[PDB]
Amino acid sequence: GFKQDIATIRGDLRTYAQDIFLAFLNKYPDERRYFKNYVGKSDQELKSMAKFGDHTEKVFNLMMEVADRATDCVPLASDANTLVQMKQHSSLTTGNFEKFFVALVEYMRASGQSFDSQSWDRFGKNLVSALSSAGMK
Ligand code: HEM
Ligand SMILES: Oc1c(Cl)cc(Cl)cc1Cl
Repeated sequence: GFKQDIATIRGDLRTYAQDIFLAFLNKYPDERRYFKNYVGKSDQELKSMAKFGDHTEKVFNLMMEVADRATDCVPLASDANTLVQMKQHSSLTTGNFEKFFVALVEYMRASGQSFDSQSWDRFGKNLVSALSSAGMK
C-alpha cells in the first residue's frame, strides 16, 4: 500500500526521483521552462549535473516526508503551506502540481511493481486541494 510505497521509493530515492522527474518533463515539455539549466539536455546528460541529482533527491525527500505525515492520503495543512511559501514555487499554480501527479501515477502504473497507484492519485488530489486552500492560484 501507500506506506510500503514510501519505503520502496525511499530505498532507492535518487533513482526513483530522477526517473519520475524525467517522466514529468518528458510528458509535459513546457514545464522544463521553469528549470533553465535543464534546457537542451537528454535524460542521460541530466544524470551527471550535480544540481540535477541533488535537486531531485531533495524534492522527493520532502514529498516523502509530506506523504509519511499524511493520514489516509490527506496531507497536513502545514505541509501544503510550506510548499506554497517556498520562493522556488512563487510562479506556480495548482495545475503544475496536477501535472506532476499525473506523471507520477502514470509512472507507477507502467512500472512492473505493485505501487498503490490509486492512493498516490488520491494523495495528489488531496495535496492540490490543500495547496489551493493555502492560497496557491
Ligand atoms: C509535491 C511536489 C513538490 C515538492 C515536494 C517540491 C519540493 C521542492 C524542493 C524541496 C525544492 C528545493 C530543492 C533544492 O533547493 O535543492 C524545490 C525546488 C523547485 N521546485 Fe519544487 N516541489 C514540488 C513540485 C514542483 C512543481 C510541480 C514544480 C514545477 C512544475 C516545481 C518547481 C520547482 C523549481 C523551479 C524549483 C527550483 C529549482 C532550482 O533550484 O533551480 N516544484 N521543490
Ligand atoms: O522537481 C520535480 C520533480 Cl523532482 C519531480 C517531478 Cl514529477 C516534478 C517536479 Cl517539478
